[PDB]
Amino acid sequence: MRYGHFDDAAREYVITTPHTPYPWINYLGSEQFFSLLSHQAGGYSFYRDAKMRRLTRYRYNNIPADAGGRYLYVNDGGDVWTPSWLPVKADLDHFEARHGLGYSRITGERNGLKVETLFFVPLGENAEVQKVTVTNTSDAPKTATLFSFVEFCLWNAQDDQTNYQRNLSIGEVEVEQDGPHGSAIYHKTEYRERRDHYAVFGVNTRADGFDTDRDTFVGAYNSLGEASVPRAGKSADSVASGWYPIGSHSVAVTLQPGESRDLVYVLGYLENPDEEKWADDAHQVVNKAPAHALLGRFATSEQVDAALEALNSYWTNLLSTYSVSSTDEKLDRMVNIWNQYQCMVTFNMSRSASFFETGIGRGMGFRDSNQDLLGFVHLIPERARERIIDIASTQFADGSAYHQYQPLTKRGNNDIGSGFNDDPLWLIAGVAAYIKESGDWGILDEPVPFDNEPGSEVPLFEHLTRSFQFTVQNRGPHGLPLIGRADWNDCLNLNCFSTTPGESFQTTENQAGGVAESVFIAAQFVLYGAEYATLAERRGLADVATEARKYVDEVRAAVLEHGWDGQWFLRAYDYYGNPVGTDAKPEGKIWIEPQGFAVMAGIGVGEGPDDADAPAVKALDSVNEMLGTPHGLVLQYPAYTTYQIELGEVSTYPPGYKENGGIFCHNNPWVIIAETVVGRGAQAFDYYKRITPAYREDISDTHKLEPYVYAQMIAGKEAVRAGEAKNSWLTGTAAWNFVAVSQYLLGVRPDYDGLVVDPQIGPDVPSYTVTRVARGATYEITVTNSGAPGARASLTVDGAPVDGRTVPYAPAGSTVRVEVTV
Amino acid sequence: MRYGHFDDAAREYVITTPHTPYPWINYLGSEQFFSLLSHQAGGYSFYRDAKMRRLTRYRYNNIPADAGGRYLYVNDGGDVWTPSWLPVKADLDHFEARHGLGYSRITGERNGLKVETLFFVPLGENAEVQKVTVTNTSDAPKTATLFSFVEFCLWNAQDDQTNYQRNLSIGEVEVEQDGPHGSAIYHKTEYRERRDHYAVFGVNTRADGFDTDRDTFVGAYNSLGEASVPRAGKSADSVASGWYPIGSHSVAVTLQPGESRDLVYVLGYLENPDEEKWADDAHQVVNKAPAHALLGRFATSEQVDAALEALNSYWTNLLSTYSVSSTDEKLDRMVNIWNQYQCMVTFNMSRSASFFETGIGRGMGFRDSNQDLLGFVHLIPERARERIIDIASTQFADGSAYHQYQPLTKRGNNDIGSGFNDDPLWLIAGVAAYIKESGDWGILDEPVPFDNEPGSEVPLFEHLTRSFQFTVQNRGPHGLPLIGRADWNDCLNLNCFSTTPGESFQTTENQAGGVAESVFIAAQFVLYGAEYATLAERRGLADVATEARKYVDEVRAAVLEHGWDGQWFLRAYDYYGNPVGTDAKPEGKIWIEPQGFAVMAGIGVGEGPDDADAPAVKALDSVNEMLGTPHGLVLQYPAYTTYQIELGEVSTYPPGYKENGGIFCHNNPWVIIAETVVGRGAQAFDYYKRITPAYREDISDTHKLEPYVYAQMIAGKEAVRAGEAKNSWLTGTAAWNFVAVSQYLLGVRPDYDGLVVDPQIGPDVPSYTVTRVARGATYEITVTNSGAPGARASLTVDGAPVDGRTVPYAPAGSTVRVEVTV
Ligand SMILES: OC[C@H]1O[C@@H](O)[C@H](O)[C@@H](O)[C@@H]1O
Ligand SMILES: OC[C@H]1O[C@@H](O)[C@H](O)[C@@H](O)[C@@H]1O
Repeated sequence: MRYGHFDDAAREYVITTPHTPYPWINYLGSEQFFSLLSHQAGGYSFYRDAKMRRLTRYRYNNIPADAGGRYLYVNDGGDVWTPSWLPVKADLDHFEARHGLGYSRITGERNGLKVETLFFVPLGENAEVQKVTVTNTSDAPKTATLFSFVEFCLWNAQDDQTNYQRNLSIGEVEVEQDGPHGSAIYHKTEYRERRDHYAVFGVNTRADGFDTDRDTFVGAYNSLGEASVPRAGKSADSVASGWYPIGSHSVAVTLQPGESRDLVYVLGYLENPDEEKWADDAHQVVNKAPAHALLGRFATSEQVDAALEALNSYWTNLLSTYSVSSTDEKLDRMVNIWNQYQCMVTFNMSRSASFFETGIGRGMGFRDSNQDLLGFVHLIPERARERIIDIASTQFADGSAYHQYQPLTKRGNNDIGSGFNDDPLWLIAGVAAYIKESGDWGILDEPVPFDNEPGSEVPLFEHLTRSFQFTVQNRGPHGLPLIGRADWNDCLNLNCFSTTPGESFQTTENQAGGVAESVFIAAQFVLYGAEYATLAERRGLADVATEARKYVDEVRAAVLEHGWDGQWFLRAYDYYGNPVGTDAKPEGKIWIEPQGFAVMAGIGVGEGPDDADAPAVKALDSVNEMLGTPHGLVLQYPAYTTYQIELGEVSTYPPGYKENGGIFCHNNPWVIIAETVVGRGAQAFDYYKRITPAYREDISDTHKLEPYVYAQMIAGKEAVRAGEAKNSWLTGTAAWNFVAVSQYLLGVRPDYDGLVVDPQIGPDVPSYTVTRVARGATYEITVTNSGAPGARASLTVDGAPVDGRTVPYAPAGSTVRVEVTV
Repeated sequence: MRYGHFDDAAREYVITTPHTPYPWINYLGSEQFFSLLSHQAGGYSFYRDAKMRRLTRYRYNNIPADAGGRYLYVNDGGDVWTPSWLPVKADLDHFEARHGLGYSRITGERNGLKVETLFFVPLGENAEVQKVTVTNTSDAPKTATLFSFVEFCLWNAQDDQTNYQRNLSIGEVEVEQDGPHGSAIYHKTEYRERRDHYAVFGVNTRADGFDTDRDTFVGAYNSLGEASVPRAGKSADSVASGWYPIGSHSVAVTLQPGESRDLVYVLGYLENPDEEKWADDAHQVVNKAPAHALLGRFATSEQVDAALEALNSYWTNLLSTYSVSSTDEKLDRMVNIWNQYQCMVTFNMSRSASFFETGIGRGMGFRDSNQDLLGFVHLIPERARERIIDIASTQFADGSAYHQYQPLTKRGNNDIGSGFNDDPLWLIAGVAAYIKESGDWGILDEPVPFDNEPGSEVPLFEHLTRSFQFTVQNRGPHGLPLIGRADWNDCLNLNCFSTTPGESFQTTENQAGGVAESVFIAAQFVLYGAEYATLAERRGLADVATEARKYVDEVRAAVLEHGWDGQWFLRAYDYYGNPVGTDAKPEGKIWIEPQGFAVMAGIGVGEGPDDADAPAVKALDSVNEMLGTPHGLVLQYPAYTTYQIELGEVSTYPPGYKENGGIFCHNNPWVIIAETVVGRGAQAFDYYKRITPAYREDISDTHKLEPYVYAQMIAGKEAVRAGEAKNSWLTGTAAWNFVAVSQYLLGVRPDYDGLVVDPQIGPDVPSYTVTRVARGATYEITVTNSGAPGARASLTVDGAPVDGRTVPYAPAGSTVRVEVTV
């Protein structure tokens, strides 16, 4: 069952019904202002920080879901309906929602009146613009009144939802019916005090009426679907004083058959210099200069169209760096559009706000943002550069770091815990990926502070040495890295032993002592420790590099000597020194993380894919057999059926969900990459298809969430809801799958001095061409792939055969034609 | 004007329409299990802690408000309606909601079927019981199917509302259609791990069907008012797996004309010893022993009725300590029932959970629980004693204390601030009130630790000396106590100077240095410092006592010399030594707190009510003129119209609301008491009536909130919403108003060595009789009041005239009859 389809030419997903399995959203904005917009106009907007500067209010777990957003009530001769269907739910003759890149169009038609709304955040603007087109599709004149509606949030989302004892008395607004370009409403709660910002909601026409008080607009005992004002046919011109401020304007229109009318609405975030906050000496009236300027830039449809066109050009440019043309339109669709679009979203949102993440406790994750860089560096390297600096600035002198930082202030916090020992290494991963992509070796010289300490700056490279040394100086009795709070797996807390209900394992105090070690961090250290060594060598630090490689060899040696269970890699050693993830236990016999990451590091790789005796092959074979399901690879097997106190949060989840038997998509690409490493491209591509959006669209009724983006987890084989996803959009799954498909499956990956072309995708993709812009040059890579296992590519460049699979970077401005034969 | 009426004989408030200005609630329970229940069945229940053990989910700021609670969908031939009106909102032939003491009855009738529901929490039980009576009021036999409904909360309310990324995968339940006494549903989320508790929702009959998944019961795209299952007329027998667990049973009923049937539903909280949690070896089935037992205790209507009568006898007994019979039934109503009922609620709830306080951040405030004791000690002295010990156990060795403590752990925390210099003295206030009431001097010897520290125990009296000494050693340049973070007024933050938005003035770090002083703490010290001295004198500490009264003398002198502005007392001195609350400033000229408290402490009192030269009189006259309004006395005048950086949070509220010009009811009783001290009983009684429920019932459309309980704040004179209240139920206004009316207006107040009878209520109550049980004896106080200004009483006890107004305590079991002439 499907509820829409992909429109590749328009780079949009077309949702053809309001009746989807779950609200399907799009993200508007790619700079500092963002909007979560569902196919039913639901959601909210915020500036830089979803917790601290949320413009509008949204209710998670509402009944029904997603009943609240940007609505346009249409009163046609007494009949009231909304084109987004919800909240009124009046029968519509036609409905369609198109989610595009940075914009969405939602159209609803009922009884001869069609209303189309274009939603988007213009480039360079901290605002959400709506271009509404009302068309009389009947054969007779029509007169209707349109009521816009948005519910404001009191900036601090957390305060908004919990501190009514105070905030029900602070709501303040200003009303400007006769502004320079039309009518506008100003939400200025706390502007009288510490806030130098306010929100504006206006329309490019002089409104017939307005409303700023929710209770008056909606009416007592009524839901948004039964709003009194629209039903009455006229605004109540309410002026709020506390309680719930809203933005609403009414506009009556008369249209002859076939005639249409445009209306442009703007929801904007404005700021004023402290000395320019007030229009009056008494400091009672807000200075509207920036608001009047904003409304002026979108006073006409022509201005809107120009901005939309600029946005389209912006995306065409971003997507011009990596593209592919093959015989698989689902693959191409993901690689050329959707996976890259999603990587921009994760780069901006981290794991903070979606229709699952509430935009409160989570900011920008240290681990999360570093990994997102992996799939974002080719898009806008200059912004990836700044992000690296912001991230490394929240790192501590000893190498450890804040697990996340507040988006608004860029300062780290422990709101979701601290002491995650896998964090430090991810910084090296990010910098390495960035340097391979840009060749910007100078970034290593950038002065970077520790915990934003003015005057504590040291070269970025020094930060990497702190990260590297942290792991070296924190290994257990087996020579494996100590796990600490937890490694990549947030629920593997071996230093917890909590018996206190309700207290988060993520933040709860941990027990000192013990010998808990992580096999995953060991693999992570081997993989990224090598990159550090390489970076140190290029920097002229020969001894440091030599030393670094010694440690790397020691750790990998430990994995093979103390991290092997027999047919797969061990997961870790608990607080007691006992093995975790061994066949010796009845549950949690094999964990996926080390299997994929150890092989990615090259640990246990043998003669070839046919070497059934190489550890890597045995491990991946165990992964296939024990963790495989038609929906992807489950985290571990069997899932824990009883609380295992020495393991922490993991066993608290019912079997088959999240970290306990759920398909945690984020780690699937590691197995995909591992498979290409051992030379089994066919299997790697297989795993890729099981979890990729375009391939799962045909089972939308099972996946349930957005069919155009990856989700964090799909219920596993042990779950009653097997195959059903949760936590869509914000997940490292996007960055990692893009790395997997673009760099390992399609095989085009940037290295320090050359571009590697190493296809390993199997026989399902026999021929394809990748256009890759790297270091200012364009590489047209034509591939003829037999897909034979173990078969590696041979190259020919500009007519002449070359040695190996690394094409040294050609000078900027050139076009290199690489002919690849696998 | 009115939406119901008081029913004194039944001790209930009868709401005669579902269309009230705002949801009006009642609190069920008085021990460890509590329920918030609106007149539309909205609300939720929790065990001991509203944040960590919430059984059911409730949405604050929902659209519409209060859409969610204990519903019973009646399907009669396809027509579906709910007796609580919401959420279906079907036209009812009859509707009524009676809120009583620890129970409520909601009745709705539609098309021949009347459904009455009795809600209550039985004594000694951790459960909410519903006794439903369905009656066929037609002349023909009828049939219908009733669907019960309750939405579970995942215990941790904070996590429930924000951590969906995790909790949408942990919801777990168990269904038992064929139990020992009927059908039962079990909500056992996280019982699998650290929780030793689960909830049960059962009915005393074998249900036809059930539902545990919200989405299935309600249906996609539907609100609770459009629930699919009830409309279909058949349960879907859903078994939840994550998402949203609910409790619902379908019961088919058949009734002959005039016939009725009872159904008993139970929502219970159960715990099992760790070693008896499971019924199976595999640990997958919860041990239902305690649940079965509970359900058995409420399997019949007879058991419910017996429990209700025990509850009634319980309240009759509690209300037998202080009673009054006068010519004013509104006064009697408040004194005899409602004010005392509310004091029991505030004692249990503090300021944690109401339809305004969200039951998340606020626990049990030090200052709040000490003041609540003032109006609760006569009800259950043993519990008051226990509360004092728990409270003082969260005090630090230097006198200061945790501003509040978590109800479940009784451990302090800084979640809402710390370092409020008025907190310490409230401990003395609470103990003094308890000693005077009980005569239990032994409590002073009770060993109490500091911050719950093992081995730190010292006698409770020492705790009081630490409080007393903290103020003496923390005075500023004028000899007035330093204010610190703030005094009683949480918004007077003189050491804040915050320019950073979002940051709560309550938690933000204050600046060191400065000489900020509080005139309020000065008056508080003079008042309770004297009480401390008396306690010391009784313990034989002439040394300690003598010095103590000297300090009181010094501070008293300081107030008159440095805290007098000319026509009223100064409020404070800011960080730079600048006066606050002076006529020299344009705004915030006079603040109410010091006026009432200074006079209560006897500061500035002269020759009588007409001594125009007395500071106390000048101050009170100023209060009347500048702060008086028909709805009570505003905190200060005029309100601040611009942000005063050096004053903290106070000026951030728009004029007329909360601490900035609002009527903060809590401090009105201080002026009421002050007026009785000065001898102006008529004016004191006037103020009492302006803010008291029974007197404001006639303007319910203006007060908006519950007409039977005090609220924290009523919009003041400068607010466009003047007269409208917010934050009902949970406020110290209840305890202080009871003190004022019972001890100073009516004049019956316990003293250390006797019961003082000092009426001072004015001419509006010419005669009344108070029945007071004190120290085991019953005092029948017959008062003949002239109400003459300044006129105070002369007493005759048991046919023998006496001198003064203090009747020494008669032996227990006695009945003394005191004739009072005023
Ligand atoms: O933290 C609790 C405090 O919050 C402040 O915002 C309010 O003005 C006070 O009335 C309240 O006591
Ligand atoms: O702090 C966020 C973490 O919360 C845990 O409960 C979840 O299992 C993790 O997947 C998540 O990363």
